[PDB]
Amino acid sequence: LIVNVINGPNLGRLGRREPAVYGGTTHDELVALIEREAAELGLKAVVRQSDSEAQLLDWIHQAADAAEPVILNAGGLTHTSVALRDACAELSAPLIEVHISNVHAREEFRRHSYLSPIATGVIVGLGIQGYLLALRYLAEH
Amino acid sequence: LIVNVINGPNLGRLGRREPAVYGGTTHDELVALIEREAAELGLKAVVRQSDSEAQLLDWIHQAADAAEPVILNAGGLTHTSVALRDACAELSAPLIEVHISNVHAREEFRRHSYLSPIATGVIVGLGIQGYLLALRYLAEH
Amino acid sequence: LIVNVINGPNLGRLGRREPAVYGGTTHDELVALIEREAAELGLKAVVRQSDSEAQLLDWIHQAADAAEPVILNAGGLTHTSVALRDACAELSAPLIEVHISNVHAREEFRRHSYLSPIATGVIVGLGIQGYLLALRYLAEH
Amino acid sequence: LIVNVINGPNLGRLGRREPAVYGGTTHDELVALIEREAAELGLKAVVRQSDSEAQLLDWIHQAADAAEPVILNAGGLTHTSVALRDACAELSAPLIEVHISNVHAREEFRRHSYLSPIATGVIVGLGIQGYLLALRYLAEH
Amino acid sequence: LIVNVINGPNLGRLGRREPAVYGGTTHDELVALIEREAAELGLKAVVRQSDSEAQLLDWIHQAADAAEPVILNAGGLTHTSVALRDACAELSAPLIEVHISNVHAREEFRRHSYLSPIATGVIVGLGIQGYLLALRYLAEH
Amino acid sequence: LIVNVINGPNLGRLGRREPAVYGGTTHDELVALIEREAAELGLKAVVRQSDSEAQLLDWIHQAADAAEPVILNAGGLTHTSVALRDACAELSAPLIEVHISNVHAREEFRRHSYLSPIATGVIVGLGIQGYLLALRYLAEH
Amino acid sequence: LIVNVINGPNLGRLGRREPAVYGGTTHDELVALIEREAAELGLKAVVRQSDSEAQLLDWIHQAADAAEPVILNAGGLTHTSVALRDACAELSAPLIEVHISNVHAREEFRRHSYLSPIATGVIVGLGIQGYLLALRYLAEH
Amino acid sequence: LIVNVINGPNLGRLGRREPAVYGGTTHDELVALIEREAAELGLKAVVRQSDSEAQLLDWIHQAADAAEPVILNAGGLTHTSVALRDACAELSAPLIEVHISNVHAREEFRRHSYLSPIATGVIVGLGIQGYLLALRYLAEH
Amino acid sequence: ELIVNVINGPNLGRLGRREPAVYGGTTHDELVALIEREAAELGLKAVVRQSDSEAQLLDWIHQAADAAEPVILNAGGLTHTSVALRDACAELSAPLIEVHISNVHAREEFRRHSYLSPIATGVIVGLGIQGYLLALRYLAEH
Amino acid sequence: LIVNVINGPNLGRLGRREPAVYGGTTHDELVALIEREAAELGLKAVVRQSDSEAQLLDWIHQAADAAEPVILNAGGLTHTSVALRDACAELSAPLIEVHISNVHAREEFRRHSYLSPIATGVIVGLGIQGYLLALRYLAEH
Amino acid sequence: SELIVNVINGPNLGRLGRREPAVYGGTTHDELVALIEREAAELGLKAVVRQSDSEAQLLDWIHQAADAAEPVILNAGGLTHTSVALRDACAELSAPLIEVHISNVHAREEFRRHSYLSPIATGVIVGLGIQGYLLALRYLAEH
Amino acid sequence: LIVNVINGPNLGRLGRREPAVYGGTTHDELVALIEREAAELGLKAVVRQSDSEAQLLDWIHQAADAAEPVILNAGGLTHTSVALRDACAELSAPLIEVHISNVHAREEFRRHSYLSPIATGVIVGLGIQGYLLALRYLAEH
Ligand SMILES: O=C(CCC1=C[C@@](O)(C(=O)O)C[C@@H](O)C1=O)Nc1ccccc1
Ligand SMILES: O=C(CCC1=C[C@@](O)(C(=O)O)C[C@@H](O)C1=O)Nc1ccccc1
Ligand SMILES: O=C(CCC1=C[C@@](O)(C(=O)O)C[C@@H](O)C1=O)Nc1ccccc1
Ligand SMILES: O=C(CCC1=C[C@@](O)(C(=O)O)C[C@@H](O)C1=O)Nc1ccccc1
Ligand SMILES: O=C(CCC1=C[C@@](O)(C(=O)O)C[C@@H](O)C1=O)Nc1ccccc1
Ligand SMILES: O=C(CCC1=C[C@@](O)(C(=O)O)C[C@@H](O)C1=O)Nc1ccccc1
Ligand SMILES: O=C(CCC1=C[C@@](O)(C(=O)O)C[C@@H](O)C1=O)Nc1ccccc1
Ligand SMILES: O=C(CCC1=C[C@@](O)(C(=O)O)C[C@@H](O)C1=O)Nc1ccccc1
Ligand SMILES: O=C(CCC1=C[C@@](O)(C(=O)O)C[C@@H](O)C1=O)Nc1ccccc1
Ligand SMILES: O=C(CCC1=C[C@@](O)(C(=O)O)C[C@@H](O)C1=O)Nc1ccccc1
Ligand SMILES: O=C(CCC1=C[C@@](O)(C(=O)O)C[C@@H](O)C1=O)Nc1ccccc1
Ligand SMILES: O=C(CCC1=C[C@@](O)(C(=O)O)C[C@@H](O)C1=O)Nc1ccccc1
Repeated sequence: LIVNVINGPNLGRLGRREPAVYGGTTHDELVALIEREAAELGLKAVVRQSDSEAQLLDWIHQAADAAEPVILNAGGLTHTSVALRDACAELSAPLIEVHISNVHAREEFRRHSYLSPIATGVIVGLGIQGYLLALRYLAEH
Repeated sequence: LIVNVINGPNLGRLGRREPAVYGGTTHDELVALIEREAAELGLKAVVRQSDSEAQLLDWIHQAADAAEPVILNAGGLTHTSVALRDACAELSAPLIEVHISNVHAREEFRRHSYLSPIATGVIVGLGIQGYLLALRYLAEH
Repeated sequence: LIVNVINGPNLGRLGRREPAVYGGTTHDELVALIEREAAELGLKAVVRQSDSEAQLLDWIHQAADAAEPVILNAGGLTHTSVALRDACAELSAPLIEVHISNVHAREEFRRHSYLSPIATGVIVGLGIQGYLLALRYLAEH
Repeated sequence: LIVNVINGPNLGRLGRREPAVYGGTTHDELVALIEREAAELGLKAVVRQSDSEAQLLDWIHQAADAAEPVILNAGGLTHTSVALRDACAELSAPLIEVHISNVHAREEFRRHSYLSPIATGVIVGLGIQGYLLALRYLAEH
Repeated sequence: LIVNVINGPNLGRLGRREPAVYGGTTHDELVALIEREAAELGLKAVVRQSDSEAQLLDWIHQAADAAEPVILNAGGLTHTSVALRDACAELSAPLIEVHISNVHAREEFRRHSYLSPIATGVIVGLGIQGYLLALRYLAEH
Repeated sequence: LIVNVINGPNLGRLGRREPAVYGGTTHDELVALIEREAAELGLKAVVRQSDSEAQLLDWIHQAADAAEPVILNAGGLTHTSVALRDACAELSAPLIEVHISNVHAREEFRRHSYLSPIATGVIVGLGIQGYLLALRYLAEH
Repeated sequence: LIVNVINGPNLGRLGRREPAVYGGTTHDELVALIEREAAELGLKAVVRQSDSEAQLLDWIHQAADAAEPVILNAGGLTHTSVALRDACAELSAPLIEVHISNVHAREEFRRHSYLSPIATGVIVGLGIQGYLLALRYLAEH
Repeated sequence: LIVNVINGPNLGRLGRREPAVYGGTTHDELVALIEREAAELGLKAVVRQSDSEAQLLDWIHQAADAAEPVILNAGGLTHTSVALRDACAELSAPLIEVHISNVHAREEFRRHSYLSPIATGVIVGLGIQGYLLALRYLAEH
Repeated sequence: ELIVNVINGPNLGRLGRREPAVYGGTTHDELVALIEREAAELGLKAVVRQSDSEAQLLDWIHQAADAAEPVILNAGGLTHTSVALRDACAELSAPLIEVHISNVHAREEFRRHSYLSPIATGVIVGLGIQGYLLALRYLAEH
Repeated sequence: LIVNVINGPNLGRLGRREPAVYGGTTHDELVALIEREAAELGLKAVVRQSDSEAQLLDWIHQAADAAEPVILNAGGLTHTSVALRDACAELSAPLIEVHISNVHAREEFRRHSYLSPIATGVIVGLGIQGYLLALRYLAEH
Repeated sequence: SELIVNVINGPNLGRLGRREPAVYGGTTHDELVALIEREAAELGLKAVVRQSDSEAQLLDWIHQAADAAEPVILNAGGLTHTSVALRDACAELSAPLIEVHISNVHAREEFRRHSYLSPIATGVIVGLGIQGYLLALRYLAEH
Repeated sequence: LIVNVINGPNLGRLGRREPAVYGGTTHDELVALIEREAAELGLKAVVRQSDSEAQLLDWIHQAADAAEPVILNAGGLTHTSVALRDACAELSAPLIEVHISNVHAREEFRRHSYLSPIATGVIVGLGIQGYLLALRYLAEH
């Protein structure tokens, strides 16, 4: 029972870098927390990260083809990519948009998401735990 | 830990009314779902609903005086009330903003919240499960 | 067949106060006129005024729960209250928004209404006669 | 005791065309309904329609010179024509602006009217009955 | 030198109607004043007025073909007509845009002209004398 | 298949005037080109041009009643006329909006069209060949 | 003689809460200070506070009936309440708007007041002292 | 009749500099042209120029105390100076605003003037002849 | 000559088999064949390429600039977002035709601004897959 | 303590000019009212006025070097001068911004001030007494 | 021939270094004059450094640079965001015009992010402190 | 001290292409100038260009890990990429944004940069010398 967790640009540097903004949990550690949560919930999680929009697009395409759910933290592309929104709008299974930081407590431009209108829902500002909460929503359909 | 769940105007009519927009769970069923989850999590939850902004402020003021966290669905007041923002800004414990519907998939005016900048985080679009995921975040502190 | 006529804040002071803006008809006179008109049309009118948004909401919920039509002059809340729009949006019977003054010949902020998009129709600037015309529309459906 | 009902562009196609938006009553049927109501009220109704802004302006100039009340559904020109607004501004008798459809539940651009600020009042969204309610107002004023 | 003076919608009613706004001089009186001033300057003035945009465009098309200058008071069309701008932009002889009233001392929407950017110049607010002053400019070159 | 090609204000002057902006083809030459291409395609084209909005609306009403497609270059009316949009919105056959010039390489105001949202599609900047391409689209339905 | 000082929502928590933003003076201490100052000026101060818009409207109605001056710190309602502005607009005696904090040094949204254009004057950012200065104004008229 | 012609910053360098924007006529030449024109009209013209806003305000103050008309080319201050507008608003004799260039055919910012709303009228884009047309207007009143 | 490059941007490799209600039922392969058939009618050669990679798109645009060949471009979502793509297209000396399969003016407001239109020779919107074939015929004649 | 009261352009004309807008007190009389009120408070007031922005800046620099507070009515520069704002931001002692008129009951452009965000506070609409109230604030520090 | 370059500083810059030294540095206007004169000597230029709080004085300096056909390095301080008159005087310059801001005007209030001068300037240097003037001088010395 | 000079999309085509916009110096020639100049300064420059946003992010991540300064000409990404801004914001060493062209003398959209607010400084419009000037800044910190 497969859920894709997909992280966009720069997020490979979590924890190690920008800890005051995005937390101390590294990308490897987050993969381990997601896999733990997934197991408890009876799901298989697949965690991917890329700085390449083309790569991200390809993973979304695969998830639309497999009709699998997607938890997506698109990084800066959240606020800028129509191409990413159009790939995501193809998904039939739920799409949960996640932001680690509270985008509403930062610069104004971070308060607009291209993904939110086509997502099932959005979790913002709850740190790493956002991913884990999103998983639990998907376990409940 | 004591967690205050507070619902704003009209939300007493959940499930019985507007089920296409806000779900089929009644307010009474919500309260019991929340108590069930709080028990599992080892928290105590107190859920309250009012159509009166003054009553909402009073509950916020009490959570402020007790340093207790708040999970708040302010209903229409999310987009309109600076008084409620200012009450909420005094809270020292976490404040989680919850919207049952995906306010990003509705009218443009719903895409702006006065609470998000001062909230710890926001959960939108995940139905009644939003309140349960918020509790789970507060349990992990 | 019952029609609810609901007046929002300050409108208890009609006639006696601000006559150059909202006319020289008092709220007591307006109730008697409306009852008179309702009698001739074979309707029953229940006319209620409050300065409290919560009380205005409760009256709207009652019309919703009764599937009775509403003629609403929300006063200042017309331009500010999403909570009120949301309660009115749940009405299954007609809603006619009424403004005594011509809100388009005043400050630009009075030219936007949260109610209009969700109302059946709107009558503006015809004085107290707007309520009587709204009745007659309801009498024919 | 003579009232001019002026319909702007495309409105000769009412009923037989675009029923879902502007209703199933044809322009002929509308003229007949207006004349019947005028008879009931003790008024004479002169109902004219034109696709030409120049012809509409001439009819407005004529009502200005005759000191006759006007009920105007200007159609598209409502949102676009300063010239029509300036012609209306010299009317000494009342001007009632009428829209069949609820212009506030349609494209954002329909929510601005060059006419409303200079009108005695405005009726929107009440269908064809809006002309009949405008007539009744004029009969009582 | 043949100079065309062209007046747009409603200006056939100058002097008689709206004199607090556009002065007390009538359109027949204006023609006379312009003709007299033209004789003094050694020009011939042709003065026309129409409420019909198509008619105004035909007059502009004729001045374009004859390479004759235009003094234009487009009335409300100043703020609204791209088609009139496009016809005026063809003129090879000078175009002088004239407003009797001071459009900057009125509604905000009067402060934008589609004609000013393509005109040789603009005269506003100087009453009927604007036309006479434009004529003298055109005599000088 | 009958196809109506409708040109709006000023476009009677194609080619002999403003050749740098709208090309060297005259209106008479355009009709001939269009007729010869419709002949090759197995279609009959009726080409009409008018500076009068009322006249344009009449031809659009006719195409609606006849269920015939329209290729429309509305000229300046593109950017200004809601009445023209509303008449076009009733067409049941395809509507193709054509602009000879590239309206996106010119003033900011030419970048918005009231017609594009209700057209089947739009061709901009391809010169007179744009009418002939529109014709080929209609030949393939 | 009587001056009405009215404090809006959350201001009962002055002093003991948010001392960095609104000062260390409690609402009880403020009442005492105003009452003493007023008495030294030969005035009698009545100091009110409520979290309920409706109660605030009721106090302003009574000050309008009594033709007494009002010093009003509306809190969050300053930026949001048209109903309050409308009640305040009928006051015949002076209306002084007071803000303890400098609203122009905080979020952009606090730089707009619905009250300031209908107030006699406004004092901002002078702390608790603003209410005492407002009293001294009223003592001079 | 004494008329003051006042030129603002940089205009001492007219004619010699920026001749492609503001013409070839020098400030010395412009003074002699204005003096010759004024003799012809039976007026006295006093022509002054300064780069100093304080000095232009002092001249406007003198024309206010003396109730003398002003022809003002404020140059860049037209778009920026509220202090200059406020001095000019005090003038009881006419105020004619002049721009040598067509400010509507240049950058967007030159299309708003602080002076135009408090001016008697405005003349734009007719080069130096603007000052002469304004003199002639004042000779007539 | 008359070699023309048809370039499709992101997600457009999934034409026809996916989102048929918004972009039509013609597949990318089918579209390549239709354009080739049309190209043979017109006496020109069409090269059709597609990529989800902005850098790849830019490379194809550079190659067209260097070869002074015209381009028919459907940039997909990048139409609305990429200044880099606009700047590469602005170097083109031969014509550039912007094509959208859907009618972008009947959709979300953000789709009604293109960064490419001001620098394109022209734009065809809303005419389905036939927009590419119409752009080819324009190019065959100028 | 030395307090500096600084008046900006045109305020040397107070009283004698524009009486209905800025009151009937002359600048000479304002200076004596201030000096007297300062004595009473045991302060020394220095009151100065200039139409020259460079002069106001010099006075502000001098207060910065002396660590003296300033009461500033900048007149038109309030809404326009970033240089004045930056000079004022250098002040370590309090800065009180004063407007005689209620700038929020006038043109929209006067509702924005460059000074308010850097001033300690602001007093608007209380006439000449606003300076006296500012002085009293400064007496209490 | 020793090329003359005019360095013109607008309002409040005579108080450089009074505050906010993290935004504007701790170097004073007179110390700046000396650093610029020295760098200019090294480059073979002659720097004329002038400062005024009077817009009319700044226009008069710009008028002289226009008549002399001399390059200008301009830090107009607050008038950058407000003065059309200053822009229109600068538009008349035939030699290069380099706009300099000591602070990073894009890291501060939004109203600082618009300059009336940048469109008419040869180019603009921002956020590089006082070194911005010296870099402007070096650009002028090369081209 | 190693300095990274990173050029974004299409800049590999400098000099040979678009010379009227970005100069006659090729990218190879620019690499030449920079390496030399850096050596003169006692620095070592590593100059890289790519059309791939993911490749540019990788080079930024490397400079962030190495604590090395960055001279960045992002090309069109300057106006569009929040992902690039976020990668840059992590740099601890100085970041200098360079534009060869004067972006303020072009289209309005080029006047906004996502990089400038997080950069140390920005050099624009100085052609290729802007890179050399930036190196000289970094030689000094
Ligand atoms: O660049 C980023 C992530 C950017 C980013 C993330 C968010 O989605 C979020 O809160 O998760 C909000 C959104 O506005 C945003 O752009 N991270 C990074 C950069 C360098 C080093 C370490 C981490
Ligand atoms: O009025 C409301 C809720 C209003 C509301 C809720 C949200 O916070 C949310 O999605 O939870 C979104 C927000 O924009 C909003 O205004 N509910 C109701 C009304 C009538 C009958 C039954 C229920
Ligand atoms: O405050 C009000 C009504 C306010 C009000 C009414 C309108 O709906 C309308 O035209 O009916 C327009 C709307 O913009 C508005 O806010 N009335 C009042 C106040 C004091 C004393 C006496 C009467
Ligand atoms: O074109 C129109 C009416 C247009 C119209 C009318 C309104 O005033 C109204 O609600 O009555 C709202 C206003 O926004 C508008 O433009 N009707 C039509 C068109 C084709 C066929 C049949 C009928
Ligand atoms: O309708 C009009 C003139 C309209 C008009 C004129 C102006 O060009 C000008 O000031 O000359 C300003 C412009 O904003 C405007 O719209 N006049 C009219 C109407 C009824 C009766 C008598 C006269
Ligand atoms: O006035 C016009 C056409 C104007 C026009 C046409 C467009 O639809 C187009 O590109 O076809 C774009 C649109 O913005 C516009 O308004 N032509 C003309 C005027 C005078 C003399 C000769 C010809
Ligand atoms: O909520 C408020 C006051 C709010 C408020 C006050 C102001 O009028 C002012 O400066 O006096 C400015 C205005 O923008 C604002 O909204 N106070 C509070 C909240 C929680 C705990 C303790 C005190
Ligand atoms: O600086 C200016 C004139 C400024 C100016 C003039 C206008 O009022 C007008 O057209 O008369 C339009 C207005 O927008 C503007 O700012 N002139 C100058 C500058 C340098 C050398 C020689 C002459
Ligand atoms: O993502 C896209 C194309 C996106 C796109 C194309 C358009 O240029 C156009 O109408 O051709 C309009 C434009 O606004 C847009 O972004 N297609 C896709 C996505 C998933 C599966 C199958 C196809
Ligand atoms: O020009 C002015 C003052 C202008 C002015 C004053 C205010 O600071 C204030 O209310 O005190 C509000 C602010 O908006 C403004 O511009 N006065 C004047 C002019 C001519 C003759 C006599 C007096
Ligand atoms: O007034 C100023 C500098 C003004 C200023 C400087 C900038 O040009 C720059 O970064 O160089 C950016 C620009 O936004 C700005 O206004 N300084 C000051 C004021 C008072 C006391 C001491 C120093
Ligand atoms: O595409 C670009 C650079 C684009 C670009 C550069 C700038 O940063 C700058 O001024 O250096 C300004 C910025 O607005 C921008 O987008 N160059 C190119 C394109 C094709 C062929 C040859 C060269």
